[PDB]
Amino acid sequence: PSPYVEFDRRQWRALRMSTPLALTEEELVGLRGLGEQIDLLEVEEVYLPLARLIHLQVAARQRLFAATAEFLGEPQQNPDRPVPFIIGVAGSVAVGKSTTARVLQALLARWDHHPRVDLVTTDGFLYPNAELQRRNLMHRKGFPESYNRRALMRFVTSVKSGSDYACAPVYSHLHYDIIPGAEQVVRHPDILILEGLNVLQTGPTLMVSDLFDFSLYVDARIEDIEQWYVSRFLAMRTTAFADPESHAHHYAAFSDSQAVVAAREIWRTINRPNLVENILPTRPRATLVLRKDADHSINRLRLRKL
Amino acid sequence: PSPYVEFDRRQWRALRMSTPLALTEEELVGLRGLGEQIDLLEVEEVYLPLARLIHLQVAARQRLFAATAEFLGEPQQNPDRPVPFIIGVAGSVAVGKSTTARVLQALLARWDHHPRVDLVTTDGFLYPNAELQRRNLMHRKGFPESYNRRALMRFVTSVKSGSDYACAPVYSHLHYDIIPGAEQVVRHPDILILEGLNVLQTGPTLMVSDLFDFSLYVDARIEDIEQWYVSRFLAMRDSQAVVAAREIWRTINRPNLVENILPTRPRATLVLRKDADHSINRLRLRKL
Repeated sequence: PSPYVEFDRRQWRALRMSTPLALTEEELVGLRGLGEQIDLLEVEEVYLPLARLIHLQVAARQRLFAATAEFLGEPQQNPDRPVPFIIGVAGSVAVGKSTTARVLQALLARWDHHPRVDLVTTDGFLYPNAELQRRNLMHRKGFPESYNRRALMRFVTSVKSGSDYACAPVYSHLHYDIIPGAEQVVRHPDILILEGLNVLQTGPTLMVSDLFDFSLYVDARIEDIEQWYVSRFLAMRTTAFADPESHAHHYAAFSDSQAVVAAREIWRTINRPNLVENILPTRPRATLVLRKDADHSINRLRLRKL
Repeated sequence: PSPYVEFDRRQWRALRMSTPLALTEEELVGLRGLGEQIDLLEVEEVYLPLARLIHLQVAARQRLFAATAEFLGEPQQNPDRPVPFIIGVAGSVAVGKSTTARVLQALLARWDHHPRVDLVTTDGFLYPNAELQRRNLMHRKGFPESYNRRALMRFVTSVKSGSDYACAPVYSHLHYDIIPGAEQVVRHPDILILEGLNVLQTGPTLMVSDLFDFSLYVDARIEDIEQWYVSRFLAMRDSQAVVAAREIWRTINRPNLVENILPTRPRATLVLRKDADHSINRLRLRKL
């Protein structure tokens, strides 16, 4: 055996799983508001049942908190609430982590056992571009050393310790840099989804993933992800890169052919080695691995056996 | 705040717990004849309720397996049984890991929910002495690189995969080495306790602790453990013996603790700190 239960997409459809808390047409169409990539068949057939499987784990942890509190006679030392349930979402630049995380957020928010579902990306913990510069790490942006790991650990520890106030910095995805002074405040959510390139990375002592209750790694063939990466880079020329304030503004005027060259070379020298060296080795650590085919649909699900 | 709920022994004792936690003959099956190893007061005040606390987690996991299998419609690829619940037990040489593990093994096996509880020490995954010699590692016996980590991972993976047969080699403390040809077979127990110097240590990808459901670190002041190690060494075999015990502690076991074992303490679900007389004076449990 392996430590995973495995389904391909045909097997998954053949489970004929039931939606209890089922969405209407208008609620599903509402989800097209989450991002350009949203496919309602992926949502309904894959993500809805995944959300229910995760919900079972969250509810189980809430009930175990209550059973343990009552066993102990609810001492003053013991918190009154279960701490937040934290879900990591890992995977390559451009594999679809953020869309997946946003779908899970919107679906998990639908249960009254846990209506407060916050989503924090670890991009917020990247050093600013000027600070990467001063640290000699611009060429390694997205590698584990390009993050303030101390800050990231402090933030997740605060949340997992049950604090009522924890603050994270914020990255501008349009300017490709940290927003000075900006913060996202998290206040003992029911679930925290933590998304980013370093979330399952291991470390010599406590690592951030020691605070997770569940993690998902979004997977695909390296060459398919390269394609999605080049496509996204070309698409940014007239959107994100168009703003003269963007750190990537210099890219806005590249021709299609020049943009493919620039994107493939960023992939070749930064994102691909980061994936091979740092991200792909963490794939077996995740509770759930979802593989996407070339067309972005999930073709394989591997769930750790309970 | 703290990621732990913390009790000293007084506060732990003051807890008004929800079950009787009776110490009766029946409750001590599998624990007849507690050595100089542990006092029945410790068993009653500390281990009975720890066993019930862990039982809650095991039963919650079993029920989650059943809810998930019912949601999935019990397909062919889903196992028919929850996989074994794995508990790691970490801490210095001579801190009391093996006693703690054996006590929990017997107490946990009393529940009808999970009557089959195995105990495997990772000492059985040390390279044999002849191999440690080829690697120049005798003086680092018990350090991370003195174990066959690939074999240890294959074994724990096979157990957590729901296998009906996983074999571990066996170490002899009497003969100071792996026993050639001996094996310990583990056959899908409800609970596997995995005790050893290295069980919470980290590595670059999937690590053994990734497959744990719960873990304990047995802690004490380093000067107290040194006295326990010297006393055990003497009892195992005079001022000659004290010289030899102290050489091994200073050269091998103490540096291993400082460099490799103590840094893993914060990774454990539950830390139990022992005072100089071996009684637990502090328990630190991860908030649920």
